[PDB]
Amino acid sequence: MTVAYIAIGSNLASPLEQVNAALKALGDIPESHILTVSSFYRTPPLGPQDQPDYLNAAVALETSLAPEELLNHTQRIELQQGRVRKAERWGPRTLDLDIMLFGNEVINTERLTVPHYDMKNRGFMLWPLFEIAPELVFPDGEMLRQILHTRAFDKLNKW
Ligand SMILES: Nc1ncnc2c1ncn2[C@@H]1O[C@H](COP(=O)(O)CP(=O)(O)OP(=O)(O)O)[C@@H](O)[C@H]1O
Ligand SMILES: Cc1cccc(C(=O)CSc2nc3c(=O)[nH]c(N)nc3[nH]2)c1
Ligand SMILES: [Ca+2]
Ligand SMILES: [Ca+2]
Ligand SMILES: [Ca+2]
Repeated sequence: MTVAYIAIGSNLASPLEQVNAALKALGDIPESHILTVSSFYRTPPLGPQDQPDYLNAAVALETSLAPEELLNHTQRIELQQGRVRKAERWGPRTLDLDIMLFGNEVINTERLTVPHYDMKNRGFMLWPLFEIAPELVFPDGEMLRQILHTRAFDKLNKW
């Protein structure tokens, strides 16, 4: 088994309902078990700002799935929760499930890049992650606690 860490975001169609439904669906992923769910946070949008605030959270998911098999399931859940692709980059969505980390693995395939390429620059990913895994060390040896101690991130407010 490996512990994967998944970032959850939603800013459309009742984010609380979307995130709760996503947590139920994550539990139903085969060869996998949810270990920990963070608090829910209400966060101002990064990137384009002409959209509603996000509900952000993080989940620790123990799994024996291959990394791309996990991706298959997370994409399926997003699509089943009505995620529609629009042309605007970083536009609003009913559900976003980003695989932040897959154990200590470094993955670079056509469909999957892990660690998430920008997570070390996003408070809305790092703070919920720290809540559920304060001892976390990245594949490159960097400590999550040290990033959050050193770098300026705004405090997150709970939903
Ligand atoms: N770690 C990861 N988690 C989820 N999807 C990933 C991923 N690495 C690559 N992908 C790929 O990313 C593709 C596009 O996903 P999108 O959700 O449209 C990007 P986004 O989440 O809006 O922006 P971001 O990646 O800057 O957070 C997916 O179809 C998937 O194949
Ligand atoms: C550091 C940086 C620069 C430019 C863009 C971004 C995004 O996160 C774009 S997509 C996105 N996803 C979320 C999200 O899940 N929550 C919040 N608050 N904002 C988000 N924005 C991050
Ligand atoms: Ca399961
Ligand atoms: Ca994302
Ligand atoms: Ca995504």
